[PDB]
Amino acid sequence: STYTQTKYPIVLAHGMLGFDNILGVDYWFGIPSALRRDGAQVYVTEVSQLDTSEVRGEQLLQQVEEIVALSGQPKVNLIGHSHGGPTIRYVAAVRPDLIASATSVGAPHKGSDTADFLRQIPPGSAGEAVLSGLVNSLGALISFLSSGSTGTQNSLGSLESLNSEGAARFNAKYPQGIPTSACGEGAYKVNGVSYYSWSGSSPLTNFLDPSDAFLGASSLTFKNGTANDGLVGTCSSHLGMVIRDNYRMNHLDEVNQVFGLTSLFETSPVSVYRQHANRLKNASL
Ligand SMILES: *[P@@](=O)(CCCCCCCC)OC[C@@H](COC(=O)NCCCCCCCC)OC(=O)NCCCCCCCC
Ligand SMILES: [Ca+2]
Repeated sequence: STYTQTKYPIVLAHGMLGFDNILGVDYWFGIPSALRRDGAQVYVTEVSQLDTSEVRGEQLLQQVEEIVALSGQPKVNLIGHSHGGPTIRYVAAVRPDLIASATSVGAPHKGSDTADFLRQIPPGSAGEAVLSGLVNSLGALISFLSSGSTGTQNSLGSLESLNSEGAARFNAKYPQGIPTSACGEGAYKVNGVSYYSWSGSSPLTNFLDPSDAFLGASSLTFKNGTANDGLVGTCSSHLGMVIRDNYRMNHLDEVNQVFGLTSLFETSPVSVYRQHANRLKNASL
């Protein structure tokens, strides 16, 4: 069909400790295939696993400029998951002429309580040195298995961009589509760029999924019934037009992980992306 055929190409931007494809396994499990099936031009980008939103954004910018100046398409439709959120926002804020839309999926725009929890580790301590060194090792491994290089790994920069303080510093510099209120919506269209967002509210969805143990445990860093996906709060995930911030999905189900094991009492995450590509096509993007 033509159901997902957008005028401008769909560009997928991964989150922290993310990748494009590792030996056949997609980060966006069954999403590029399902989008391409009904007409969408999909480009899966690879950005630095662990670094600041600005560095990651600058890398994505170069790739977006390469996609525009090669495919002969003026603008592109950006879709970012988790850290992919503030990363696509950098690109949309500095170069709005090249972006038709910026959609965030489970993105901690106003911070992650899990990242805020990690601030308990004293700066410059032994614990910081070993936590950063270890996460840097994991990012280095993900980069090698995906691209063939260690890359430059800066987990302290990821965590700073993902905590409430650093996210607020980033939001001050690039305010486009960010809600002025704590949990409302942001401006739908700023500088020719349409802003959208969605997320999930259920840390536990499928007991067969190994990641549900991690996401359920990490959800406990969110106190006072703050609705979250295990790592990101619903209110924090708001950007522009909120489709739904309450899907029965955890942080990984948002990208149809692990291996498509999601809630059966909810519609497929794949279908959400397909409906979104259609919404963008109907918005003449
Ligand atoms: P987002 O960018 C930012 C969310 C808020 C951040 C919390 C700061 C916490 C450090 O999220 C996208 C990421 C989620 O990654 C994680 O926090 N998970 C770390 C689990 C790791 C550690 C223990 C193993 C130790 C050796 O989504 C992903 O990184 N990617 C998924 C892997 C998918 C492949 C699945 C198949 C696995 C066989
Ligand atoms: Ca899952």
